[PDB]
Amino acid sequence: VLYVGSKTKEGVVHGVATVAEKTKEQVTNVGGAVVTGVTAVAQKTVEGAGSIAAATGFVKKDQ
Amino acid sequence: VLYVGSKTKEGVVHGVATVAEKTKEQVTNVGGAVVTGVTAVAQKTVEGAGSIAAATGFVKKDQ
Amino acid sequence: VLYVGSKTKEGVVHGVATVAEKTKEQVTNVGGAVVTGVTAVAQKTVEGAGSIAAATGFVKKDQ
Amino acid sequence: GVVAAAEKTKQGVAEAAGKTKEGVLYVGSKTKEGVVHGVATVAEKTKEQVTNVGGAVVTGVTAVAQKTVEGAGSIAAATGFVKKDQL
Amino acid sequence: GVVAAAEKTKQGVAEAAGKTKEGVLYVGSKTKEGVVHGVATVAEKTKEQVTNVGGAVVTGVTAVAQKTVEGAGSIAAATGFVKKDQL
Amino acid sequence: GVVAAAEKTKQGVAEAAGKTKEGVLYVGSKTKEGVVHGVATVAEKTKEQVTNVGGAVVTGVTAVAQKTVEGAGSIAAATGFVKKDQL
Repeated sequence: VLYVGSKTKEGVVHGVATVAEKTKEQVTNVGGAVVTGVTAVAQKTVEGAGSIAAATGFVKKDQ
Repeated sequence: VLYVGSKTKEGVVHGVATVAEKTKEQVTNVGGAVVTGVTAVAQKTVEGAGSIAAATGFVKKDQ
Repeated sequence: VLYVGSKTKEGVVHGVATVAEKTKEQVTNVGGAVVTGVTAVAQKTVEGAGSIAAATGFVKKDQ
Repeated sequence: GVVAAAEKTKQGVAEAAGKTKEGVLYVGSKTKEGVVHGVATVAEKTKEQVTNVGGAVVTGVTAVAQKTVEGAGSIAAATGFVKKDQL
Repeated sequence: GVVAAAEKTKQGVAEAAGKTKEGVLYVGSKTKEGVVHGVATVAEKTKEQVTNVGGAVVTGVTAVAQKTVEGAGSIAAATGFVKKDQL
Repeated sequence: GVVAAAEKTKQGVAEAAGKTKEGVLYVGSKTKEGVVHGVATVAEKTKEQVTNVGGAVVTGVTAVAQKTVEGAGSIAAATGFVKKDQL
């Protein structure tokens, strides 16, 4: 009834670093899903029935 | 009735780092899902019946 | 009725680091699911009947 | 000088005035490499007397900071030095 | 100075300037390399009396911080040095 | 000077200026490599007298920080040195 929010976080992704000092990487993906980078994904819903926040690097072949 | 939310976190991801000095990596993915990068995902779902949050590096082949 | 929350945490992931000096790695995934990196997934759900938070590096082949 | 309050209120919230650091802060190298800190003399009711008839007198607040000197026989910090070589 | 109160109210909650570090802080090298630190002087009722007929007198607070010197027979810190070699 | 309270309330909450560190703090090398710390001096009611003829008198508080010297027969710290070699 008397709501006082102050710096309240709801669905927050923060401070997501990566450091790659002299990193060698080779990818030869053929027909699939490959993720090697940083994915920082935050979400918030109201009346969000059946909601997903990440679908990183996946292969969907539903029949 | 008298609610004071102060600095309250609810579905929060933070401070997710990676350091990769001298790293060598090879990925030869064929038809699948490969994940190496840092994934940081938060979600605050209201009225979210049946809510996924991550789907990182998987293979869905239902029927 | 008289509720004050100060710096609370409901569904929080924080401080997740990896350090990989001199690290060599190979992944030869063929039709599967290889997760090798950081994941950090937090969730707070209200009225979320049947809520999943991680789907990391698996294979779903339901029939 | 900071101040915060909440007066004649039904449901009050004061505040910090304090630092937060919520995010990346890459530093390549946060190096001090020969520094000094803090030395500050506060003099009060002093009665110094100096009588020099051909030398050297200093009444400072000494502090030296260097990184590199070069050269044969060089001298870097010489507080109270008297160099009188016969040749 | 920091203040944060709550007065003449009906409900209250206050903060206080507390630091928070909620995130990533990479540092490559947080090095101190010859750092004299923490000294601080207060002089009161000083009664210096100096009489010099060809020397050196210092009344600081000697605090040296270096990293590198170069040269044959070099000298780095020389508080109270007399240097009178005969050739 | 930090103060943070709460008075005349139905339910009182008060923070207290406390540090938090909730996250990654990578440091590659948090090294001191020859530093000075914690030394401090305050002078009071001193009665220094000097009668110098060609010497050296320092009335500091010595504190040397240093990393590297080289050269043939070098000298690094020389508090109270009388270098008068004959040749």
